[PDB]
This record gives sequence, structure tokens and C-alpha cells, in this order.
Amino acid sequence: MQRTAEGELQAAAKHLANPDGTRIDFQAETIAPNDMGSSPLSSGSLILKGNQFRLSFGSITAVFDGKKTLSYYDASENTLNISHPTNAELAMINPLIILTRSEAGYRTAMLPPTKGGKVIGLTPKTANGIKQIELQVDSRDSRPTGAMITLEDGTKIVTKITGISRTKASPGLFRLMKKDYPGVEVVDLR
Repeated sequence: MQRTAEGELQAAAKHLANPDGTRIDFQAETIAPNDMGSSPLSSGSLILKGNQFRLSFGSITAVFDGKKTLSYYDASENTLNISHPTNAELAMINPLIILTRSEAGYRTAMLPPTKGGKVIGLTPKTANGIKQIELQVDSRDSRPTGAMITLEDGTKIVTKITGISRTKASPGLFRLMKKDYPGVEVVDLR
């Protein structure tokens, strides 16, 4: 007998439940329609604590407070940006958010498996810019191994997990203050 997709999703979430925090190392690539304007495969990290996360990827350091506010520093533009992201925008930068909070918006189904892995498919009940989310997990213990988000326009955001570890994440990792970026331009997008 084998678990439902919902069952596998809730077994995968257990791997991110360390109370003091979880560190995820990954590689990610965005493949744009017709491969025009794609972003190359590169490396990143996510620190999770409760509903908060700190994302390091590309030129960006981003923090989500677990409520409604995303703050991110872009080292290439020298801007500190504060915004109210949509639920879809959060999944696009942190696909594992589908595991850390209750989500009312997606139908769940099992997709064809891989060698030693399972594949869970999530499709929105209401249009939201996302066509499908695909979470890859290890067949032994449902440990997340990767994710792919396909946008309605065909963009593929592909994430490969290269490590999951324990960490003691302090309050300070989930805040960005203007003093920490000499000369930074603050842009309030709220």
C-alpha cells in the first residue's frame, strides 16, 4: 500500500521541522519560453525557521518575515526593496513553502516516479500564473530532493537540492536593516 500525494507532502514536510531552523543548499535554473532570457544554473541557500526564510541566490539576499512582508537587497542594483508578495511569487523563490504552511489553492496528485524517488504534482484550482508545481522526494523517507515550477507561459523554474541540514537560526537572519548596506537605496514597493 502506498501513500496519497497529500500523505507524501505531509511526510516530506517533516524534514523541515527542526525547531531551531533548517538550512537548504540548492542549485536552480530558470528556462524561459523558447530559451530566450533564461537564467543559468547557479547556487543558493535557504534558511527556514517557522514561517520565516532567508534566501541567498543570484545577487539577492531576501528575507520573508512569515507574515506578509518580503525584504530583499540586490547587490547588483544596490537597492533594498520592501514588498507584499503574492502567494505565487513566494513559491517561485521558495518552492518548499508548499511544505511549511497550509495551502488551500492546489489539487494534489502523484506523477510517474523515478528510480528511488516519487514525484508529487500540484495544480492551482484558480488561475495564478503557475501551471504546475512538481516536488521530487526520496522514496525511502520522503526527503525533498528537488522541485520544478512551470509557469502558465511555459517558463520552467528548476531547483535541485544539494543538502539539507540543521542550524540554529538567530532573529537577525530574517531582518535586513538599511544600516547594513552603506549607501543603499531603499525602495518601498508596498
